[PDB]
Amino acid sequence: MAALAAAAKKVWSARRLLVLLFTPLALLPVVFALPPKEGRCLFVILLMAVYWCTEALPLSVTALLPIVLFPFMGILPSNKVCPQYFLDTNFLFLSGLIMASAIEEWNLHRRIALKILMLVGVQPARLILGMMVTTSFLSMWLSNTASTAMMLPIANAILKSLFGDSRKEDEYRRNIWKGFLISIPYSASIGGTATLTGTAPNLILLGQLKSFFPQCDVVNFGSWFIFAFPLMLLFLLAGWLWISFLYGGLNAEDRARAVIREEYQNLGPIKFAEQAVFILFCMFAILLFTRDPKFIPGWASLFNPGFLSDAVTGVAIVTILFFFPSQRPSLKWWFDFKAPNTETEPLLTWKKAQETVPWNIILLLGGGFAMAKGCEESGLSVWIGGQLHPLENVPPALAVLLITVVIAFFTEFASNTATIIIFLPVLAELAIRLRVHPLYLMIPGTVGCSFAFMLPVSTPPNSIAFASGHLLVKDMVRTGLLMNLMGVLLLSLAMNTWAQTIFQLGTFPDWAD
Amino acid sequence: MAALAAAAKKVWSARRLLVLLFTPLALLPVVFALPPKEGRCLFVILLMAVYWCTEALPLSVTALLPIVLFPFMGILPSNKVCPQYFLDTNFLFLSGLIMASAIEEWNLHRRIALKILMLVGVQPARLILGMMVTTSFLSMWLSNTASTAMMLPIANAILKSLFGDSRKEDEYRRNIWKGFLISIPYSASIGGTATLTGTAPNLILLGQLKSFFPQCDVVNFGSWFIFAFPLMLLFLLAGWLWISFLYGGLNAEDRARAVIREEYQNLGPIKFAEQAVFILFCMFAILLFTRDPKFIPGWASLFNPGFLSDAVTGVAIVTILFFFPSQRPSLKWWFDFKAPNTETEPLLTWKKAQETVPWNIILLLGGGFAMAKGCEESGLSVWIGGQLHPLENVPPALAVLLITVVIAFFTEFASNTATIIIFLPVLAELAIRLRVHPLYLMIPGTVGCSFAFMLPVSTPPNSIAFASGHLLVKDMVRTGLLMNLMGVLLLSLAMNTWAQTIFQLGTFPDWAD
Ligand SMILES: CC(C)CCC[C@@H](C)[C@H]1CC[C@H]2[C@@H]3CC=C4C[C@@H](O)CC[C@]4(C)[C@H]3CC[C@]12C
Ligand SMILES: CC(C)CCC[C@@H](C)[C@H]1CC[C@H]2[C@@H]3CC=C4C[C@@H](O)CC[C@]4(C)[C@H]3CC[C@]12C
Ligand SMILES: CC(C)CCC[C@@H](C)[C@H]1CC[C@H]2[C@@H]3CC=C4C[C@@H](O)CC[C@]4(C)[C@H]3CC[C@]12C
Ligand SMILES: CC(C)CCC[C@@H](C)[C@H]1CC[C@H]2[C@@H]3CC=C4C[C@@H](O)CC[C@]4(C)[C@H]3CC[C@]12C
Ligand SMILES: CC(C)CCC[C@@H](C)[C@H]1CC[C@H]2[C@@H]3CC=C4C[C@@H](O)CC[C@]4(C)[C@H]3CC[C@]12C
Ligand SMILES: CC(C)CCC[C@@H](C)[C@H]1CC[C@H]2[C@@H]3CC=C4C[C@@H](O)CC[C@]4(C)[C@H]3CC[C@]12C
Ligand SMILES: CC(C)CCC[C@@H](C)[C@H]1CC[C@H]2[C@@H]3CC=C4C[C@@H](O)CC[C@]4(C)[C@H]3CC[C@]12C
Ligand SMILES: CC(C)CCC[C@@H](C)[C@H]1CC[C@H]2[C@@H]3CC=C4C[C@@H](O)CC[C@]4(C)[C@H]3CC[C@]12C
Ligand SMILES: CCCCCCCCCCCCCC
Ligand SMILES: CCCCCCCCCCCCCC
Ligand SMILES: CCCCCCCCCCCCCC
Ligand SMILES: CCCCCCCCCCCCCC
Ligand SMILES: CCCCCCCCCCCCCC
Ligand SMILES: CCCCCCCCCCCCCC
Ligand SMILES: O=C(O)CCC(=O)C(=O)O
Ligand SMILES: O=C(O)CCC(=O)C(=O)O
Ligand code: NA
Ligand code: NA
Repeated sequence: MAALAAAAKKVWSARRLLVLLFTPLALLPVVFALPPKEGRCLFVILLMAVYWCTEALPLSVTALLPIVLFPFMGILPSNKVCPQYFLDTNFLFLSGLIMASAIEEWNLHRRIALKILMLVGVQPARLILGMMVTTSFLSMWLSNTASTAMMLPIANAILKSLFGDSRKEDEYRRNIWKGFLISIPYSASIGGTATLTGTAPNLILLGQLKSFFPQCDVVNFGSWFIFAFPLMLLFLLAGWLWISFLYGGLNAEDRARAVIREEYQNLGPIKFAEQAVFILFCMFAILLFTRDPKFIPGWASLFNPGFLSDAVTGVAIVTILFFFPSQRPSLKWWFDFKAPNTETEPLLTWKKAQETVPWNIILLLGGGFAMAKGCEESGLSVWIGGQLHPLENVPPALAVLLITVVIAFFTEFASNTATIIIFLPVLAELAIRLRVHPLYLMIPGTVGCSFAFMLPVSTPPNSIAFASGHLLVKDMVRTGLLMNLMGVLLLSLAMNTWAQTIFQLGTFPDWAD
Repeated sequence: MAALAAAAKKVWSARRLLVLLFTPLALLPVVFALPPKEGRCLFVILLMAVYWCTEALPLSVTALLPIVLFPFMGILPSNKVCPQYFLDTNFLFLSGLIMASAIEEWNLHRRIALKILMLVGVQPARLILGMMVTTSFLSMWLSNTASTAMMLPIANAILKSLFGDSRKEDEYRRNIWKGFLISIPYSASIGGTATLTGTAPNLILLGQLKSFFPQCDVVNFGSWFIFAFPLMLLFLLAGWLWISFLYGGLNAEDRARAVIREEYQNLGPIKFAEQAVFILFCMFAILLFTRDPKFIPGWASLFNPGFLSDAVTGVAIVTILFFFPSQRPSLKWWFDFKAPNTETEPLLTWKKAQETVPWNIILLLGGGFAMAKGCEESGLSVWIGGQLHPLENVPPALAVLLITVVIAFFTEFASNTATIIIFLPVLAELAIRLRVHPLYLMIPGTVGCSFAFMLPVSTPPNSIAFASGHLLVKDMVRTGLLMNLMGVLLLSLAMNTWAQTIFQLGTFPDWAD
């Protein structure tokens, strides 16, 4: 029956067009079953979810679907849905991306990575720790994909230098290779959750909060950092121990140290541009953290309340990158008339920034925000909350555990951003129905959607690591089961112990009722 | 006194930083003179105008200044100013840019250009006409910069083929060269005004109308086209006659025909992707035109009023480019099990679109819209209208003439988009003060800001043409004086004769009072 296999291959080869054409027909009964506006909004949301999961269209292109569907269906006029795509959360994201582009332009990230690798050591467990701490720190500010793609060649070079009764020794070599190659994407995913700009789903949560709960303002850069950074550190430590036990065995060292010092020296001396970019990045982080950390007064109290935000601070800081000189200025240049008068190069030109900023992710976040606005305005949120009646008796902690497990095992097959975009309105409505703080369910879902460790399709970093060829699918699956379990447990601990104090989750807020 | 010249050169070399640092100090008295909110808004507007004119910052970076300045100054909170950057006008612009990227990806624009050049002829006056008609048609959908940059090499090749008592013949050769090289940017600038998506200032007018006059909806793709296309044709004819008289003398022909047929044949046969892109472009134009042309009922009357717009149609049409196959589909492929199962290439991937869309111009338009919103909300518009009291006795036609002349002679030194962004609120307030329709002053300013012909700095197409080296500054100045005069006269004629019927300019609208 080779004809069946041939037909299956033909169907799989044209899977994108088939899914694209047949998803609206399959979702058509949703419109008929539900009330008109809510049914049409749910149809749009489900269509976009299926398109994102199956990759029938580019993620940015699928994110543009509200623009078409909401006005034709009467859910939302164009002049309303279109500006949801540049809410201030997207400007915070854009400022973070511009700062990351400036950092990568001058190889500051590589210098920091190599310095940390020098500091931690060369011993095998110490080396997996070094790699994990480097990737998690660089994923806090750069994207997970960029951090993984930059750190993988360094790991490959170090492993080649290290490895440049035979069955035993070869087994240990291969296990060390697999451990090094699997510790990078996991640490990138873990570290992306520590900051709002670290990964897109955090900004999805921030932007969709404005639509579902416009009066909520307790989630900002400082509060999210003080909540997630200890959780990120605990999860990174647990993952490092798990990987070192599983794979790491918990003159080669000299060779690895030599290759690390080669790659650090190849960067040359620290340029003035690198120092300026680092100082601007430190100012960026400090001013984002200290604007309104909610436990001590911030510098936003010196201005009009309700006017400033993290986006304004980010844009103001990244504006300096476009005019600050990349060469060391000197007052003698004015006095010396014989010096050349070539115009100085700024720290970042707009050409490089534009060619390095992922505008697709910006449009994806905008599509998520517009879908949240359409769900709120069409009344689909009220209908969803009405449908969540049988779950109103679930204990809140058990509810957190179940939603975290469901989102973690659903993000293993789809993009984290799309997963959180689809699942966040459900979490908000469930929290409203459960007489509990909306953040108490929304934050764990946002954090857990980034807990994608089992499959190459789960996150782009996983695919980049799998492209190396030293990792099997079974290896990532068996590591990711326990990674997901530890992440779920630690997320529940964080949500029940110190998120309560940070976000005032103990009482139902006035803006949620 | 060579020290003075040396110091002047030092100052000019560091002009960007000097302007950037000293403009706020020079504009500081504006805050003190005016009332607080209006003074701060005017300070922001003047700072952005100076930065745009002097190029102290990249245009997109300067467009981000409202994000910083309005919240710190209390003019507008971040959650309000940031979404002004993705009003639906920017999505119409983005759809136009994506369609232009799809057109340029498959060399459809080059095929159309070469076909038109074949059709018009090879005779010198006929050849300047051909060039002008090609560049003006391609500037209607592509950007002026892109059209000029694509059409200049073709003109260079044709001139080289043509030229590949000696003083007389050399004079005629040089004049023909100058005429061909000057007819391209002028025609690109003229043709950019025919459509809303042809050039950014039209979209600036459309977006700022939403802020100044939210209830105005008579300006759309169809109405703007039926207003500007006859005006564009008349101005193109006048410019062609002027250039042919000034420079064109109003076996070389065989050689030029041979090189044109070489460059047409080098494109190969018409691909299926080219045909699909052309059909999608025709659908794009027709559906934009027929949505609500205001003289015959459109297809928007079949849906909810006030929900659809040109942006929705544009996004819906350009969405097809991202999944429609670039190769001819066949039903035999399913039946033939031995055919390869390689996935088909879409007409446009998001990678190419992202690397070809000018996101800087999108951010510039957004900055213009945000500045318009800040001017309206801060009360600066009311103050400006109060300051325009002595001009209330000027006849409306004379007012149109004066504003067109002022804007035309001001855009000769700065970007058209920045010029229209700065001048449009003044035009709206002057129209309000003058008891006349706001469009009667706003449209001529928007059209005339694109009438930049005298200097290389006026428009990027002028700079690209000047980079060839065959054009002198005096040549462009002497051509552009009469080009500007004819443009002003034709714009006044259009505003006083047939714009009145198209836009109902004869009476003060209810949404303006
Ligand atoms: C697109 C894929 C992956 C998901 C499944 C989509 C389709 C098959 C699903 C989604 C929602 C479903 C509908 C949900 C509710 C009802 C109401 C009742 O009359 C039972 C059938 C009916 C009408 C379902 C029919 C099947 C349905 C339309
Ligand atoms: C500018 C940064 C990067 C480096 C300089 C030092 C930092 C730590 C300084 C600069 C400005 C300072 C703020 C200025 C004003 C206030 C308001 C006051 O009621 C509480 C302290 C607070 C909020 C300060 C905190 C510390 C602060 C943020
Ligand atoms: C702050 C106010 C008062 C004065 C500003 C002076 C600025 C414009 C001056 C001071 C020092 C100068 C720099 C000194 C040296 C060089 C190296 C050479 O390649 C020329 C450009 C460059 C990079 C100069 C650019 C202009 C510069 C930055
Ligand atoms: C990696 C593992 C071992 C660490 C996390 C352990 C988990 C299962 C533990 C640690 C902290 C615990 C929570 C601490 C406090 C409360 C509040 C109480 O009123 C109900 C139980 C609840 C909600 C606990 C649920 C279980 C919990 C989340
Ligand atoms: C930046 C360059 C190109 C344009 C000129 C900017 C400066 C020099 C201009 C712009 C607006 C001007 C002010 C406009 C109005 C007044 C009120 C009155 O008291 C006269 C002086 C004063 C206070 C002017 C001082 C000079 C001023 C601040
Ligand atoms: C789809 C396009 C590109 C090609 C097909 C032909 C075009 C010209 C057709 C397709 C749909 C048509 C529209 C369908 C419905 C209406 C409403 C009616 O009250 C007036 C005519 C009007 C507004 C039609 C005008 C012509 C139209 C736009
Ligand atoms: C409309 C519904 C019912 C059926 C859709 C069938 C689609 C998916 C089929 C029909 C024709 C097919 C194409 C036929 C031939 C080729 C050339 C070869 O390189 C394989 C891919 C490609 C480009 C196929 C892609 C898939 C395709 C477009
Ligand atoms: C290239 C040149 C020759 C063509 C344009 C000529 C200009 C100067 C002419 C042609 C049409 C004319 C307008 C036609 C109608 C009116 C309405 C009338 O109540 C006042 C004069 C006014 C407003 C005219 C002003 C001058 C005008 C704009
Ligand atoms: C090709 C991707 C978009 C498909 C949109 C289909 C919309 C169908 C709507 C059906 C329900 C409303 C009928 C009036
Ligand atoms: C009740 C008013 C709206 C009726 C039509 C709703 C469905 C419109 C679907 C349009 C699809 C357009 C795809 C490009
Ligand atoms: C030895 C290093 C000397 C130079 C240190 C300062 C580098 C540039 C810092 C720029 C900071 C800008 C803040 C707005
Ligand atoms: C570097 C570009 C931005 C400069 C902004 C300067 C703002 C100054 C405001 C002064 C008036 C208000 C004082 C309270
Ligand atoms: C009256 C309330 C506001 C007072 C301050 C206004 C000026 C603020 C200027 C901030 C400049 C920031 C540059 C990054
Ligand atoms: C000889 C040419 C045969 C093919 C003509 C059609 C090309 C593709 C047209 C696609 C139109 C899509 C409309 C949504
Ligand atoms: O945004 C990132 O850091 C990349 C990872 C991500 O969000 C995804 O998997 O979609
Ligand atoms: O948008 C264009 O077509 C380019 C020309 C323009 O707008 C400008 O000169 O700024
Ligand atoms: Na990251
Ligand atoms: Na154009």
